[PDB]
Amino acid sequence: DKKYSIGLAIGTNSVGWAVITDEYKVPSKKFKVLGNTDRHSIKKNLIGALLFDSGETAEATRLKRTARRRYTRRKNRICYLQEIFSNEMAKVDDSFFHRLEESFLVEEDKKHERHPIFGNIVDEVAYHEKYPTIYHLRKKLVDSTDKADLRLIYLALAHMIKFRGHFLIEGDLNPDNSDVDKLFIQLVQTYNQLFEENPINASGVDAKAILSARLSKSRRLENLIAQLPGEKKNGLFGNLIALSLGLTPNFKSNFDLAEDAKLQLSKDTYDDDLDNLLAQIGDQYADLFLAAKNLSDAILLSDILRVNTEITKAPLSASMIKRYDEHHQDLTLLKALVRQQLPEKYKEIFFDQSKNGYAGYIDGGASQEEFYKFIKPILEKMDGTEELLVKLNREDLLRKQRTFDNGSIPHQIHLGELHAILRRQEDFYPFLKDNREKIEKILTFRIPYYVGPLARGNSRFAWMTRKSEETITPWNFEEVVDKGASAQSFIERMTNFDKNLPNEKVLPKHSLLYEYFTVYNELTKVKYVTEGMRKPAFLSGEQKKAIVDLLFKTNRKVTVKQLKEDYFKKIECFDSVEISGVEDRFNASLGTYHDLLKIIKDKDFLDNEENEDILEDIVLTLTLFEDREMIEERLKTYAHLFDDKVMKQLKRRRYTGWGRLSRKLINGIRDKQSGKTILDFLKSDGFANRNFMQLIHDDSLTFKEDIQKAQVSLHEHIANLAGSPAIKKGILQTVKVVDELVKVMGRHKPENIVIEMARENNSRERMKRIEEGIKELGSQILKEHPVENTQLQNEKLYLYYLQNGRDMYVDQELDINRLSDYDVDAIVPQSFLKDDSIDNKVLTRSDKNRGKSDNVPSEEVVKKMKNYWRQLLNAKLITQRKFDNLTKAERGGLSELDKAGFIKRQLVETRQITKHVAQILDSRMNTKYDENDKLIREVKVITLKSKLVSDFRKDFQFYKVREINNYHHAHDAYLNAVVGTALIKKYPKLESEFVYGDYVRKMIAAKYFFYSNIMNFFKTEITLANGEIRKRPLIETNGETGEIVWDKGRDFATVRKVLSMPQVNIVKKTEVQTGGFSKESILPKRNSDKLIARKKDWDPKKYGGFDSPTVAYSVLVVAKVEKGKSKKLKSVKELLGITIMERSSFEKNPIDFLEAKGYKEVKKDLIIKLPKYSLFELENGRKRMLASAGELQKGNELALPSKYVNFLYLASHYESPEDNEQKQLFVEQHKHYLDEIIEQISEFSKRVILADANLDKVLSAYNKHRDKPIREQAENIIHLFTLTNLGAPAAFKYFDTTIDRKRYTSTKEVLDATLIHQSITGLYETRIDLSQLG
RNA sequence: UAAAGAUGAGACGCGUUUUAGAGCUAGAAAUAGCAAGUUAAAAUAAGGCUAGUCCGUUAUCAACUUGAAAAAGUGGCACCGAGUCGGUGCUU
DNA sequence: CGTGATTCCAGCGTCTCATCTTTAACATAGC
DNA sequence: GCTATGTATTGGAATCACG
Repeated sequence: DKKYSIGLAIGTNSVGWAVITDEYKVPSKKFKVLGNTDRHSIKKNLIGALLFDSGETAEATRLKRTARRRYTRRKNRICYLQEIFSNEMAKVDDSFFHRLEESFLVEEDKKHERHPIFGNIVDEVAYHEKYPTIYHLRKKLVDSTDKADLRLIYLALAHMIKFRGHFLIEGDLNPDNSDVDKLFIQLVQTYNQLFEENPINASGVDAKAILSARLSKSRRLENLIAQLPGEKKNGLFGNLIALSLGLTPNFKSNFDLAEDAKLQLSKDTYDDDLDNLLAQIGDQYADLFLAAKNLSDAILLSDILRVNTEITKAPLSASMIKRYDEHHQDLTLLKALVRQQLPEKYKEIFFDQSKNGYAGYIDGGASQEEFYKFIKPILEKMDGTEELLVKLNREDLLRKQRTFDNGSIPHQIHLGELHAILRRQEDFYPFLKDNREKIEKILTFRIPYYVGPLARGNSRFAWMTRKSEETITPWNFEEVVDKGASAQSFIERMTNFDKNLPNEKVLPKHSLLYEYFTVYNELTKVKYVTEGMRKPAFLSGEQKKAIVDLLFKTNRKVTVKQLKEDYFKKIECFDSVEISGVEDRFNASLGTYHDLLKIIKDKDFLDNEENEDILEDIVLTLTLFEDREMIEERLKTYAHLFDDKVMKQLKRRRYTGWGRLSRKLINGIRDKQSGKTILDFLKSDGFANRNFMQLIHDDSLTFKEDIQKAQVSLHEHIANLAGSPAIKKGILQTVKVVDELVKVMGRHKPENIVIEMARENNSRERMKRIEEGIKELGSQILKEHPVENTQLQNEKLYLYYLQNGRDMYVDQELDINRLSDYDVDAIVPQSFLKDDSIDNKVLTRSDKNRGKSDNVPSEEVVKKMKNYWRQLLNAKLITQRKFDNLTKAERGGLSELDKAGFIKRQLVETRQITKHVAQILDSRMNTKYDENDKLIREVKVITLKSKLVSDFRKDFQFYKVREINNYHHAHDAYLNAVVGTALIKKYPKLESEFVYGDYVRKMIAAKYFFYSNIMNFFKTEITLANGEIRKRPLIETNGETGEIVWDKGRDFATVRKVLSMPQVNIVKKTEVQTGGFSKESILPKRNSDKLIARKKDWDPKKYGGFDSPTVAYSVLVVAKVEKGKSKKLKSVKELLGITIMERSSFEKNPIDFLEAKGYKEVKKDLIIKLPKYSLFELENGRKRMLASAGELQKGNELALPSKYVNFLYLASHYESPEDNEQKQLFVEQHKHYLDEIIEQISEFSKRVILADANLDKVLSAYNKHRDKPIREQAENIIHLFTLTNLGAPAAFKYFDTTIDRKRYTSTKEVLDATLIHQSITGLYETRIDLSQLG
């Protein structure tokens, strides 16, 4: 057997895989072809890629699910309201509800009168004349005292309930308090009365304009403060203003309180905070705060409500009616003015729904902003239009009642209006008086966020716990739903379990046991050194307890100085003690212990072990719940131990956070032999003082064995990872591909598996930085030389501006016209730390001025330019790291340790997702753990970063073009494999740095090299950074092993051949499409069969419906249809589109479903399921992917020669002046070959694309633009590559000529082609001849 | 310490559809002129049964055999070349 | 009267709460 | 070496020449 290696390149939409044997050669194997075709064996290379649509997050699905729940709950609310009115409405109008329900149906299908409200034309007309809108009805019901018809009352209540506004404000809003300035004046007067020593000059300041401005709270606060020179934003009055605005002012400083007096009116805990303030400073401020609350209410009412408050107690309805009347007046005036001045546009405005005029604004589809945009020039053109212009500038012209900005309306307004209506009308209807509370509750009822859906054990999102088996109506919500259990579950279901005990549940972060464990763990490794002690010794259990009692149980923080003084000097009488393992202060502290001591004021209660659980039950209670009512209810069980003041303090106290170790891992499990737990061992470990890591990793203790036993699905193991769903899908596909490849090679696991993951996915900032630096320095470079943001994208110009137009190495300036001859050099050479960022770059006239380029710039340059670099640093032109790198010469230069660190940086992978992937592959591939409890590393999972491979490609001219074809994924995978294998062969000792598993200074000059480069040995010629070009040995081999790792005379040629291989296994992952049934937009009624009904009885021919259904998978059916008038059973073979809506119906019984669509005598066994991207080979190598039931996609790749790819990369500058000149010469030489690329494209188009018109247009445009510069033509050809790229057709633009996408909207040809079932890797293929069917 | 993404829950405002919002005048009528325009009901993935204030757009999936289904199993090697893979040699 | 070419188009915008992760900053232990 | 501890794209539908 030939031992091989697998390289993989993971990405969002692609997974590249490659198999390499020795000499970095891709094997070519013959694979059997199943099916009924004639082929029996096909040659396939062992490199390819898998293509799939990127994974989608569940965010859209979560939004849709929440929307469905909201709609169901709204409908249930309406049903409850109707049930309240059942008997009375039935007595009044028997079929009023029935008419309301069938209002959507056409008159032909209505079972009652077409007029819903009254059931007759006359009364409906009279009502609509009396009340133009529902708001008029609401205002009338609120104000008028005469008895009204029950139907109007029901309509008003239904309109209030169905649309109730947000709940972002809790408590009572008091809409009558709408005095924007009068309340402000009263607040100022009260403050002055309380603070007569410090009056506030409120004269000359408009409270209304400043506070009701359509601006941010901070901006309006600053504007208010600016008119008060004697008051600041952080002052007591300023903090009151901030509280009124809804901010979070800090009253601790103003009232000199120790407690952080953070109060916000929006929070429901505001009242409790006010009570807390009613116990420290006094009650004299309480009315003051009340006034601020009223002021805040006015501010909230300022923007939403614009109407007088004395006229009525329904300000919302009054404001809506005022807006409606303004709309009527403005419409009348606009019509008059248009008729008077511009009669020709009148029909355009008031009759053209298709335009953005008034007709389209009302009857058609047009937003308010669109209408304003369309009408503003018209208004400007006319004369006598001033009020309309003023309103348009105010966005208050011809406004509707139902606008997009109605979401600011609090539910308190609607609740107050409903309460007023019920009070007015209860004297005429007894049931309204009897059920007023029920209706108010229905309006105000919300399901708490911690309760979740009110399911009964049939949802994967539910966690509610019930108290009785009944229906959870909003009136008995507390009696049924167990608030405590449900709230506890809501938090517990989302917390992580213990890593060592996956079944157990983690402890809260502030648990007393947790803090004790941390403190003891930190104290175990504490040593103390005195004069009389020969050797430092660990602290005994008694000593640890004494120290904890003296320091940890007496001070919030314990310092090293406190430990040395308060214990050794005080108790042990030690005048000189040195502590090891701790610096500065101790991180561990008994914060919860001291907090509880402060609150309950009973140290002995805390010190009692019997209270431990109780104490825990307190701390957990302070973490699970955020609602203070829940906290109080939970703590009521233990309210007997502590006074009511202590209970109130506990309710006020609330901290959050969770630890990472469960209680059983601390005090649950006990060692079998010793009878001690983890905590017991920590409190007394003899003299070794083994800590937690030592306790759980001790092979002489049962703890490790218990952890291993307790610690005992690939899809589930991947779904629990941390990352985007697309990357997770890529990882799963990569694992499946690896399994398939291992099965391919005769079930021989490879020696190495290299993994590289591509990636997860500024001019203004540079301008700002340059301006800040120039203003700090005060130079004149910017003033004399203007620079655009786009021009700053060039590295040379940005570096020139950063260096104040001066050389960074020599005390001299630079010229813009000389930038072409200037050089860019790295402070740390690329052969030590590969950095391409600004922090490690320098613009200099010549590199020879830097001194010894092999090392850090010479100390002479540092002595020359230290002051200049410091001045640049002070202006933020350069960073501290860059300054240190420039001044590293005086700090010992580039030491060997620095080179080792740079090698580590170049080798390690920062991202943890790659680590998780490597761990998963190591676990799956390796299952041989020896008797010594160590896994035998038969398979070496290696990890690599894209930068190294990209540098390799860009250094050895192995260029890539992303748009040419999809072979670049497979080529990247192959290069990853090659580089990983070569690196692990040449530097095996570096495995630990970049190979997952468990297995430095000696490396730098068994010394590997003196430089920090690790990929440099591939270079045939190496530059000594001083122009001393030398050569490495032709055959690179590891010195110790002697095994050849690089054959420059063969490896380069082999790589060139591999990248030039025409056949590459490019496979599109066939996947059944899923999601929404069709486009969610509702179409108006049309006489077309493409419409989809929105309901079972709603014929699309009348009510419209959806269109554009999404096809999950097509089905190739061979059957017969009633062809012609004679109903001749002609055999038919055609693709039928199975929509997502019909998927369940078809899968339940295919025969009946296919018969229902007109197909007869269906062959059950001949049914062939074709998901999206199913592959067809028609003839002459033309392959097509079945995008849908009626559309095809290009499926062939263009195997462009490597020379053309290199020329395209160089000419277009897709990403050493002599090298650049030689590259330009090659670009000119292959420009002679430019027409060959177009010829190849045309040949491929004729062979496989069959797009005659587009090809002719491309040729004509190319012939026209032959005179264009070479680089522009190269870029345009790169764009032209979109014509032949695999996947869906897409339009492109060759210079100024736009070529549209050619669509293959006929699937008749594939019916006689060869269907291909490609495996996950595509090596195992199943060709089926469809022409043999039927 | 600060910042981002993933997941879940509770809520809003719209938006979009059919109907109700008697259009009038004259003109055979088609068609011209004039009036009016803001709102409301219902639905907001068909729907399903486990009938709940439940669930219905995530994730997963080449073909064949077995396995409910999760899952398992089903396919020679070496060499010479290379237009999407061919040809040669040993066993079959 | 089928058929290739050409055109337009797709629901959206907030708010609150909780839990995880991850990235950018460090010290302390271990196996 | 590694684990813990704390600080747009594109398929559908329509429409349009159009032989």
